[PDB]
Amino acid sequence: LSAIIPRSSWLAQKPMDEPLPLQLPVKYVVILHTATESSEKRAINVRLIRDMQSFHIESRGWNDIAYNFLVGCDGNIYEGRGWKTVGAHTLGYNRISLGISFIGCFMKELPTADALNMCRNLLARGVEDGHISTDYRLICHCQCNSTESPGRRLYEEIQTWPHFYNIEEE
Ligand SMILES: CC(=O)N[C@H]1[C@H](O[C@H]2[C@H](O[C@H](C)C(=O)N[C@@H](C)C(=O)N[C@H](CCC(=O)N[C@@H](CCC[C@@H](N)C(=O)O)C(=O)N[C@H](C)C(=O)O)C(=O)O)[C@@H](NC(C)=O)[C@@H]3OC[C@H]2O3)O[C@H](CO)[C@@H](O)[C@@H]1O
Repeated sequence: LSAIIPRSSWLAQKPMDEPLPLQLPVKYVVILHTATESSEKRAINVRLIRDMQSFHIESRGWNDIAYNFLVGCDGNIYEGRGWKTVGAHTLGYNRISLGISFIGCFMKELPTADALNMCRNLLARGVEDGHISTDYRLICHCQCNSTESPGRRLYEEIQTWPHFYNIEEE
């Protein structure tokens, strides 16, 4: 958990209104992407995250950056709203999941191996610390709402991960 880059490291602004507590442990984990450029340099990812918080607060009218966590192609996990806060990333699932978004656009390409592995470590970390249910269901954004997110190629990768839940075939 110390490997997680905190909000203060990307100069986050404090939420406009009191955030909503998320009832833990979460039953679902949604994987998304930002549909932005990707970068292997921490300085660039930090720029993207801070500009995204503004996009979400000022361009979208939301309370804070939408995701609970972000994964950069530099292999880092960045704190979004965190482990205990209801996100604004997946309509119909915000109150019962953690939203993890990969920084980039993965319609054809895949995030770096390190980014993919750190994301898996983040999931194990959450289960191990009790934030994520032991029998949690891992799902993708596109399975919940009409959207390319987290990108076709990344979606194909995720469905090969343990805990992947096929909402349609069930
Ligand atoms: C390549 C691609 O992914 N394109 C998609 C495109 O991707 C967008 C892209 O979207 C990415 C994939 C993304 O992460 N989108 C999420 C945040 C999104 O828009 N999610 C909404 C739900 C948002 C949400 O939960 N909002 C809360 C906001 C609540 C406000 C306040 N209470 C707060 O807590 O902040 C809400 O309404 N919650 C209520 C109360 C509830 O859950 O009951 C959804 O499921 O479609 C945006 N990038 C960023 C960083 O925001 C950007 O703007 C357009 C494009 O680039 O989205 C459109 C749909 O809008 C899709 O059709 C496209 O296929």
